[PDB]
Amino acid sequence: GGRLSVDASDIAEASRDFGGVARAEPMAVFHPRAAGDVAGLVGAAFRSARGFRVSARGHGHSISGQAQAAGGVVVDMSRGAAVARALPVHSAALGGHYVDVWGGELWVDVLNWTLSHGGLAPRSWTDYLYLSVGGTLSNAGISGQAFHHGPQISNVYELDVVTGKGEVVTCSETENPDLFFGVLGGLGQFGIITRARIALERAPKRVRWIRALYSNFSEFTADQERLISLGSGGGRRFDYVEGFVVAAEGSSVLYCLEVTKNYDDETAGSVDQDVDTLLGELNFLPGTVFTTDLPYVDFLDRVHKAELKLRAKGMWEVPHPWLNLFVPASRIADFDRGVFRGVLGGAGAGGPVLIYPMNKHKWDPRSSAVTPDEEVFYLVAFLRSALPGAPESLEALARQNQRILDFCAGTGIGAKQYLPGHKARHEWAEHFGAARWDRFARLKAEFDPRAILAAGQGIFR
Ligand SMILES: *Cc1cc2c(cc1C)nc1c(=O)[nH]c(=O)nc-1n2C[C@H](O)[C@H](O)[C@H](O)COP(=O)(O)OP(=O)(O)OC[C@H]1O[C@@H](n2cnc3c(N)ncnc32)[C@H](O)[C@@H]1O
Ligand SMILES: NC(=O)c1ccc(OC(F)(F)F)cc1NC(=O)Nc1cc(Cl)cc(Cl)c1
Repeated sequence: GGRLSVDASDIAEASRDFGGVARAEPMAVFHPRAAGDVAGLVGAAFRSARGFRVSARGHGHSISGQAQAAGGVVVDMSRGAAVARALPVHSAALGGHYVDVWGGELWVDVLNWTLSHGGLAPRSWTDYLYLSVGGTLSNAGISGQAFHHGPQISNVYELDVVTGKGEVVTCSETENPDLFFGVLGGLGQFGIITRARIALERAPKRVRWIRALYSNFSEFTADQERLISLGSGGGRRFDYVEGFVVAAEGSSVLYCLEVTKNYDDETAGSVDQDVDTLLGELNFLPGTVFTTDLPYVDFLDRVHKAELKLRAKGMWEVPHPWLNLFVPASRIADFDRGVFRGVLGGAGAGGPVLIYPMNKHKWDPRSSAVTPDEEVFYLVAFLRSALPGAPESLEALARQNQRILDFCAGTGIGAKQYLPGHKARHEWAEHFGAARWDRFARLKAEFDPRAILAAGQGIFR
């Protein structure tokens, strides 16, 4: 059903990622038509003498070759129009809607499909929609909704997985749960997601998108932490909570609180009051509230608009040495002094520095995802890009990232890397901890004994 390609453009694409650093080339690119084709190719790798590497590629948004299969085969999971798509379904047993999507589908295409078929949409997002479903579900998938709905791995009912033995398995909390929870946040280690059954809600029509400035980090974090505790026994709450660190030019640094209030035709009459009520309880700098009103799709697609402006300036295809950390809330204050003011004090081509807290209880502890041992933790995202055609810019950013990691290590901050870029066995053991490493290695022994899948992650050999 599927086809092997040796087209130089296909090989070049499969040999690179958004990070722009790791460049391991495969022998060929496989374009599947359906799940059985993926099963066939993985089956052949498993049965082969050498046991060649097989990695699925979503949209290639990896930072450090996580989707590369050195001298093996990259499965181009991007099918898209040609194949039939499942319509959203309502279930009286689940008390809501779901949709079956191909593992290679992009979230932007999923959104467009569910909106045009019942005005439905997933409840938990990423900031960027040009990512595959299989790709984000292999990590966590987080944005401003995760504090309330949990990550995208907490909003999936079932999967079809092609294991490292080329077997197709349907799994959920009730059927083959070890494979289901193993795959979720599993870094592609136990199989290729060919189908994901995504939870849906009735989509809002519009968004009231707010930004407010803070000079005091203690007031900023206290407000972020109070906002993510809202929504217990009904109660007024924002639908999205993010934040970012800003340089004063163009205190020494400012913190931007970013919130949204989702609304439709029924709630349009109470949106202005709900926003004013929630904002009154906050301690942002007076006269720094910036408001926008726009369609739900336009809000969710905001980062794609930033991308088009970057492509127009030749600033998109540059190295992206992006570092993502999960920081226990008990150590966030020290993080500001030492990193935002310390390491970063005094940015290459520039880029955002995201910061926002999440609730651990919205993350299922049975999944493979690694979070800090604290109820409240922050994502701290260093999304700074190198200058185009300037290798020294990438080196300076890489030294800054190592200084941030050294700062966390040296002060005993129990931070965990999100999209971990570890490569040494002792680094992976430390990342997971004894209990989780033991569950991870056992799942690997069972579902990918020859370590065929997602070898670019550099965990097993
Ligand atoms: C580039 C980027 C990434 C990004 C983002 C914005 C941009 C500009 N915003 C994010 C956000 O707000 N929140 C978040 O949680 N992540 C965000 N990211 C990072 C993104 O999630 C990751 O890059 C992730 O890898 C998904 O991207 P993509 O779909 O392109 O996947 P990949 O890089 O090719 O593959 C990643 C790993 O997973 C394995 N893989 C790929 N597809 C599958 C399937 N179907 N089944 C199993 N494993 C799969 C790859 O082999 C690799 O190990
Ligand atoms: N405001 C944003 O949100 C954003 C803006 C610009 C942008 O720069 C780009 F235009 F170049 F794309 C990227 C953004 N956001 C993310 O990229 N978010 C993210 C990325 C990873 Cl790798 C992990 C996690 Cl958790 C979040």
